[PDB]
Amino acid sequence: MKKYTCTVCGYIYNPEDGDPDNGVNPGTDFKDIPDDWVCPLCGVGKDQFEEVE
Ligand code: NI
Repeated sequence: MKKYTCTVCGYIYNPEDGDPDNGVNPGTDFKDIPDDWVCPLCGVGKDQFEEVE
């Protein structure tokens, strides 16, 4: 699974770590994160995140 970066603040979503405190368990594909989830650091939505190739 790919990392994704918040292009407003630079936060790196790492699948292998997830975001457990907001309910996204380790092992979760960015695409499967609930679409109401917001960047933990800056609060913007998935739509500002870009795949890291
Ligand atoms: Ni952010």
